[PDB]
Amino acid sequence: MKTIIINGVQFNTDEDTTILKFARDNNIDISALCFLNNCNNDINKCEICTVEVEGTGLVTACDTLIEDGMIINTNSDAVNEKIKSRISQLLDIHEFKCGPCNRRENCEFLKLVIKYKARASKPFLPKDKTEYVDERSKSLTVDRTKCLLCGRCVNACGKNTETYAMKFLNKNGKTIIGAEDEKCFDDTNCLLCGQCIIACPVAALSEKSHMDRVKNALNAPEKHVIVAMAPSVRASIGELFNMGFGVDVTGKIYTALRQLGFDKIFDINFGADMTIMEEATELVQRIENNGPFPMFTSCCPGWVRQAENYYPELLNNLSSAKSPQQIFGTASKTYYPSISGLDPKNVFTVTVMPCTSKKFEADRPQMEKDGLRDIDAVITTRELAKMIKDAKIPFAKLEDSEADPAMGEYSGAGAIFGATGGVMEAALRSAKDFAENAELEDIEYKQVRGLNGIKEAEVEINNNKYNVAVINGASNLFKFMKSGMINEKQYHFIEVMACHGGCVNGGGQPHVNPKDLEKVDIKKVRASVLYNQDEHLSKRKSHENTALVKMYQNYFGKPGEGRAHEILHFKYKK
Ligand code: SF4
Ligand code: SF4
Ligand code: SF4
Ligand code: SF4
Ligand code: FES
Repeated sequence: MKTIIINGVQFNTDEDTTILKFARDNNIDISALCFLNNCNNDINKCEICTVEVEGTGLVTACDTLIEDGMIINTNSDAVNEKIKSRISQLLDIHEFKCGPCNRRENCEFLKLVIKYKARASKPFLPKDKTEYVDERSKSLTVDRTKCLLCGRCVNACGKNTETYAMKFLNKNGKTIIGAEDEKCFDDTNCLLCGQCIIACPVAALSEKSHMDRVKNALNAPEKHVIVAMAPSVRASIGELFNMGFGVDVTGKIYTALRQLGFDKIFDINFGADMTIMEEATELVQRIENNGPFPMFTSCCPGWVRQAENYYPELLNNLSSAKSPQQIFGTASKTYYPSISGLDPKNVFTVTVMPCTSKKFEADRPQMEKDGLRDIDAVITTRELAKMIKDAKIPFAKLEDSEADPAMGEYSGAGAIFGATGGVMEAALRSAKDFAENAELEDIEYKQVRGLNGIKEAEVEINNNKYNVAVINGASNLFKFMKSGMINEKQYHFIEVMACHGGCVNGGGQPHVNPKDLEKVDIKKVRASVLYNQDEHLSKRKSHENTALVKMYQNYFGKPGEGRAHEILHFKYKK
């Protein structure tokens, strides 16, 4: 075995990890900053993980591997001053205004300021922040007075998407981060997925706020404000109210939304059953006569932008059904005004999403019908948590309430949408029933579920064999295509999500912090809430939702045709 004494404490091990990863497992904490996603900043490291090992001296723990004769120093003095110096040097390029900062109660730099008791030199107060700020994007915002240049957003974008859309740039003499040619992210190959925000330790990267759109709508006398939350929100916002991980808070969120002043409390899972209603019918129509194959999902805006910027020839193969957000939005300006006494231009639709790319989607020019936007505002999970906290709603102690039924009811098929393989499984439950005109008992497609990057399965429909694939994350779509895996058989239906794990690990989700992220498999525990909802729901197929059936029979007619085909669809030409 190898045998090391870190700070005079005895440890023998048959593990060949780094000093930082051995220490993380063994309670002895070493501080770190640029290390994340099994990588550090290769080009000018932050050196917060400095330790000293006798004989050699000061090394960076996040990438120095343990040796059998080591004696390592953490608390030390020469180590401790090398690190505190580094933090103070970052405060020289940091605007230290915690509160009103959106990262105040979970920062991880404020935490390294009070632990090492570091102070700037000259505190950094730019009189004009314009040059540092970029807010041209519909999904992402940058404030470089908070940027530590730790390279975490660049490495996270490369691992998670492989687009390398978040780059290190040379502006004048300085190094900044941003998009291709310091352009607005929307005008580049960027997917607006937000994984760079999730990797950022500070408030340098944030979602484009839609807080004032919601605010103004709630104070506006004539506006009827509709709110509907995504599948993933109920499996994750309780993390921000110190309730833990994998806690189902569906009922608390409906109550909280009533206390914020919303007029109707609906849900995007109703919209998810609507999308399956259209898309599963479209899949049956593509199986009747030979395609076009493959039909791809078109509900993830990060993926839609990936197939626009990188695979434009696939745009025709995408499902014409609108994403749950946008299909719900079209119906909230048409169906809901006809069952309530309202004029559609006084309805304002707000969604709560685990995603920043949803903001871009809602704001797309043609995502409207004669002046009325499908969706008027999209706030992330972190933004809903902010506005609950501002109102002082005692979230953890709220009584559970139910959604308003007409557009808030949902089946278990819609419920699993927030996990990778969720849309695939939900579409197959309805597509197999529609094509064979039966009510099938077996509905679990466990083989398309889970955290494997590329999952496939063979499905039998009408005693014929069909192949389906599930692409977990945008880096895996590039691997699927470039590998020629797409060509090893004829695929009939392919689900694609841009974020790894699915929407439960989207770019608008609660931050976690690495010394917690080490302990919890966050993609699995957030997803388990949703799968448990499906398993305990009596309706587990989209077409069985009672409020959905009332809407289609009384207002849209049959799926995939006539009126349903008119307004609940969107095709991308460009
Ligand atoms: S990013 Fe962190 S350290 Fe910087 S002002 Fe905000 S809360 Fe404070
Ligand atoms: S939003 Fe996604 S594709 Fe764009 S820079 Fe961030 S991680 Fe990269
Ligand atoms: S934007 Fe955030 S993650 Fe990216 S280099 Fe700056 S501080 Fe690091
Ligand atoms: S996987 Fe979900 S959270 Fe991620 S970009 Fe797509 S729609 Fe957004
Ligand atoms: S955490 Fe090790 S050099 Fe940055």
